[PDB]
Amino acid sequence: GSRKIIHVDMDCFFAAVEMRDNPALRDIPIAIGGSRERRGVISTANYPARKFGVRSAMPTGMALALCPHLTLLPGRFDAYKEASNHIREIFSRYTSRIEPLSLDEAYLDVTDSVHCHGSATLIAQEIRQTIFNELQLTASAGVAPVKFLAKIASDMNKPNGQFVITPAEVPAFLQTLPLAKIPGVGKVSAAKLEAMGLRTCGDVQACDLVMLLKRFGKFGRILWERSQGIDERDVNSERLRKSVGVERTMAEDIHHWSECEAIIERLYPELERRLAKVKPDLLIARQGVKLKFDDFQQTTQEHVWPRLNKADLIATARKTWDERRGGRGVRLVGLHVTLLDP
DNA sequence: TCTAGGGTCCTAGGACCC
DNA sequence: GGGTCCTAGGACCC
Ligand SMILES: Cc1cn([C@H]2C[C@H](O)[C@@H](COP(=O)(O)NP(=O)(O)OP(=O)(O)O)O2)c(=O)[nH]c1=O
Ligand SMILES: [Mg+2]
Ligand SMILES: [Mg+2]
Repeated sequence: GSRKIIHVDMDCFFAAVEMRDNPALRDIPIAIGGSRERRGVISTANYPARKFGVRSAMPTGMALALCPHLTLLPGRFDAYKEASNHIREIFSRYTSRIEPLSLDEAYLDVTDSVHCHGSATLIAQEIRQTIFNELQLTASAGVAPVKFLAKIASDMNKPNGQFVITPAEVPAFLQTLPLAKIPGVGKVSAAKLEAMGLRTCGDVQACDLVMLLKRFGKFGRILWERSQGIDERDVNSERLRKSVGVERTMAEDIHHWSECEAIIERLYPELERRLAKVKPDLLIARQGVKLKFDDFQQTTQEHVWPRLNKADLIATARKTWDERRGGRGVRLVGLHVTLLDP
């Protein structure tokens, strides 16, 4: 009943692709992110950049203060998508039990594989190899009896390495495991738990499930379970995108409806183009808009609607602008579509 | 330094049903 | 009053 789960995760993904395609970027600090002037943030950075403290989700201003000679790149998403498609094709050779989580990551359930004598360690190392062949990119991997441990493990020995967690090692691994390493536990949750002296899975083990459930709910049950090493989430393989969105943050806050409208006129064709790729008839379940104000409060207004329609998006936007702006400047305008049910 | 843009899942009240 | 829809918002991941 104990499974064999692999998590595969490409190293410095976007940056890695950019270094392969331009070796002159190999030993200098580079990052993919928007410019400071455009209120950008770092999508990611190579190891030379990370040495300076540059991290994903860091505002570009801070990144440059930390690393003045940082070479900043706009991003080339078709290339990254090519790499992704390729590595998913590689995954398909060993199993059909594959759950992509993003361009550069995936779960594989190799519990019932005949490859590599059923050795998950060898399957994984062999998948890291041939990804380096064929693509000239490096991957890292985690091997564990369940999903979340495989995910934690893939991070343990990067870059270009893997880490294995056997059932026997699980209790010792968990006792020290800080709750923040658990996928789904972010800064807010971790801070809230750490307030009440809970730092590790060891602490949650000695904790009451009913207080945990009354306080956090479904999430609390999940925390308890993962703290016991319990994670029965199966690898899916049949997951479908549920929504499509296009938003933009402007270099300067806007204060006039005409500006918002102009933005939307530019946003719509991009949304139509991306929706058309999977939905040529543009039929949808809902559509709506998003505004984020200078106080960083964000509002969305969405409604049932049968087909992507620009005029309705503009009217909805105008109602939102007039009713919710409250004299504030607007830093972001967005359009959104909820895909049909099936 | 000054805070993206791509998304998923969960919560919560009211509508609606039964 | 529970189940499920609707809409709005937040936490989290990549
Ligand atoms: C975390 C993060 C990632 N990305 C992009 C760039 C990453 O290359 C790519 C993969 O995410 P990641 O695996 O979390 N970070 P990484 O792959 O670049 O570096 P590594 O996995 O730690 O080696 O997704 C963002 O655009 N914004 C982000 O906040
Ligand atoms: Mg990665
Ligand atoms: Mg990743």
